[PDB]
Amino acid sequence: LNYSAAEEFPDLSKHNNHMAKALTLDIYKKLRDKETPSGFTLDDIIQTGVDNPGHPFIMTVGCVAGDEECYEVFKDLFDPVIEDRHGGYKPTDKHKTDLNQENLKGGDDLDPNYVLSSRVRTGRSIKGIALPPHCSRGERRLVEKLCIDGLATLTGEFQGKYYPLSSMSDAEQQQLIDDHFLFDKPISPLLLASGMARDWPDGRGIWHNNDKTFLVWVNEEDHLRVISMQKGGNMKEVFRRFCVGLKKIEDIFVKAGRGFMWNEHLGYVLTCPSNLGTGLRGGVHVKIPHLCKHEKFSEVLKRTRLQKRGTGGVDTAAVGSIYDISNADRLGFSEVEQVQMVVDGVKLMVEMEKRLENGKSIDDLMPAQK
Amino acid sequence: NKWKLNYSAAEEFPDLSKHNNHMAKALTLDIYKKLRDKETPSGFTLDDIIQTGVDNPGHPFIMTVGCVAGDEECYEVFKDLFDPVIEDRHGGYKPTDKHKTDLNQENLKGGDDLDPNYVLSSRVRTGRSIKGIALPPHCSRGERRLVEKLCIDGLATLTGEFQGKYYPLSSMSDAEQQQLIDDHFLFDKPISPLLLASGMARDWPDGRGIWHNNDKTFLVWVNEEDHLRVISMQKGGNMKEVFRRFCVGLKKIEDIFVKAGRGFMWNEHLGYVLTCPSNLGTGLRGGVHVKIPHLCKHEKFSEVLKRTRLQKRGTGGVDTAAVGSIYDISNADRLGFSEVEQVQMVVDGVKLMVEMEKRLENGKSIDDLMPAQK
Ligand SMILES: Nc1ncnc2c1ncn2[C@@H]1O[C@H](COP(=O)(O)OP(=O)(O)O)[C@@H](O)[C@H]1O
Ligand SMILES: Nc1ncnc2c1ncn2[C@@H]1O[C@H](COP(=O)(O)OP(=O)(O)O)[C@@H](O)[C@H]1O
Ligand SMILES: CN(CC(=O)O)C(N)N
Ligand SMILES: [Mg+2]
Ligand SMILES: [Mg+2]
Repeated sequence: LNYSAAEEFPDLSKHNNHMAKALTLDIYKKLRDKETPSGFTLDDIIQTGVDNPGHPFIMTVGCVAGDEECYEVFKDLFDPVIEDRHGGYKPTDKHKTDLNQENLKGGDDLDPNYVLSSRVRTGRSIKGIALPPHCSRGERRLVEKLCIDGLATLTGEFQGKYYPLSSMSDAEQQQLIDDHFLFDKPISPLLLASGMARDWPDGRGIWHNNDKTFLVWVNEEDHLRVISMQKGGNMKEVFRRFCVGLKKIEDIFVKAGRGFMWNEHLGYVLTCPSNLGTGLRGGVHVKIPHLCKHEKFSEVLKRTRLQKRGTGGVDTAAVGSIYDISNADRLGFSEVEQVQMVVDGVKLMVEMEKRLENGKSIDDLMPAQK
Repeated sequence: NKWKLNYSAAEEFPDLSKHNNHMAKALTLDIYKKLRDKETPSGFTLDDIIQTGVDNPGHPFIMTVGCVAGDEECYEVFKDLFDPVIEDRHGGYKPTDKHKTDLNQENLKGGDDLDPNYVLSSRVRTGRSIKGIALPPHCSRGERRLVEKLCIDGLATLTGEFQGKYYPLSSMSDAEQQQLIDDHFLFDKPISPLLLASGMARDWPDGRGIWHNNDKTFLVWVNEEDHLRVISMQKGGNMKEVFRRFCVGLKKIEDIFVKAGRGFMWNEHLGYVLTCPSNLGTGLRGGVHVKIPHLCKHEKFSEVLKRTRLQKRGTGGVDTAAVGSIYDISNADRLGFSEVEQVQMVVDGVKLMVEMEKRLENGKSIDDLMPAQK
């Protein structure tokens, strides 16, 4: 620290990123000497943002949390970043958590002729343990054990087994990856620069019930990545299992003195500020050859508050007209609200694909902006 | 460290069961237990040191060290780990041994003859660290910028054959950068698994750059794997001319920094201190790009390499494969010999490999040419 704040201030002149848009010399001056209980610092928080400039078109977050205290100790940086990334979400705003699956209306009849799969995923962090960008091998192992012992008490349809990555051949791994069940080794320079790939494979693995309809990714982007999924369109069932399983897992952890990080302002606390509130991304793999090329496709996603992406075959990668359409919201909307927008929006897109196949217009179906 | 202290040495001890790297061969639980709570004046810890070796269990083309130093004192404070690592990687260099420099080109015998039909290029490089500034795996942006400043000012005073300009990576277009890379002058994109896992890629390209003369025969990499990497190179096999330019420019550089009150990290035992333990001592890696279609496929290629103490790398550097049968052959050990003795080894070994390729072209035996393990 024999160097001034200005001498140590990152060169962000060519950066396109939330962290870069928020950070100023004053904030750096005031916070560069602070640290969280686990020793995480502002430099640690912004490192990924300094290394990954991102692109003008897409705006990346550019910063991560190394532990729970980061969001309070470095609020001068996270607050404006969160506000900007989350659409105006203010430090005083509160986030509503709703995991009551009975509040969802319909969603069990999505067209199986267009909707090949349905999936609802979220992330969780364990109180008292540093997050992936900063967690020690010991901490990571602690989380792993907690899941192993905790999940081993799940019964019935939630009866399952844990497979540490170290127990799977590179071949078995690829198969699990190809079938959309398992996460691969991080490659994203955004991820790698945060330090979350450390000691990789150690402490990582996957737990899943026998039917592989309920899964828990262990120590990948976050402490826990809980997933519920099936082929088809009953999203209702998917969410149902999601909520029931989630609650079973929370009850066990809470009982073990290790609960999930949460607060009334950010909801569930996770590594990346973009995934705060709910750690939820509910979506379907759907075939929309006509719609994906319709001039209005971009406007419908915006109005339905949905997002698109790519994983082409429910098996195969980058083929066909099979898209991954999911909710865009994270914080400010409740789990039920997000999955409800997925159900409604996906149902409308299907209704649109069909019209487009018949060469008819879709102006008739254009939703209103949500 | 106070936070990890909440966990036992065993809970934090890395699983190196499937690892190959010098760090893994040496690191024991006892050593981890005793050093896990230490730190250097700049804040570097045992975990920081070994991180690259825990992340990188192997390497596609060579045997790696698997640890790095974040500052000068790492080698002393974490002696228990670096000492056997150093003895393993450099053959048998003992912690009680002392390093000796020789920069005097005159002591180099021959080497101005390399069969130009086989040796496409000759190069001699070394690294230097600046006293009082943390090493790349751990340096702050302010520290990195101070190194760049010292280099710009310091190197700007060279003249004539060494007159040069400094080009910061940020002043270079992506195309200019890749040209410099394709031409083997500039360090590659930050892609080396070591550079990445050790934290040496932080804030890239901020503070990085290359300085060189108009002829591009004498260059200095600024802030890459080390503060400075001083290079001398040219197409062809006149290994002696390369080394002369090497010693002369380097000696000049060292005097300029000394005069500016900036000296380089040096100790009686490890010689020149650099990031990777493999680069300590002379920090010199002298070699050539040679075309050995036959020998490289011969079942005794690896053995010839070991007996001669030479290391093979790809045509585009340690992180690449050999292309068009063109291998980067250089001295593999840097502690235990001087720059003259090491450069003499590449010279002798390469001539012998040429002679070896000639045998094989004629379908001859090379068994008689296999020298005793030096
Ligand atoms: N609706 C879905 N149905 C089946 N598999 C899916 C679905 N959505 C995502 N996946 C799979 O999950 C894996 C991770 O995809 P990715 O976009 O990173 O997802 P996430 O961020 O939600 O974890 C991939 O194998 C992907 O194909
Ligand atoms: N003998 C040589 N002649 C020309 N270029 C070389 C030679 N040896 C190595 N290089 C080049 O130097 C660059 C750095 O390669 P690397 O293995 O990382 O070396 P170093 O040990 O100097 O860091 C590469 O572009 C490589 O092709
Ligand atoms: C390839 N290296 C040696 C090693 O990894 O052992 C470098 N760059 N220090
Ligand atoms: Mg993912
Ligand atoms: Mg190199």
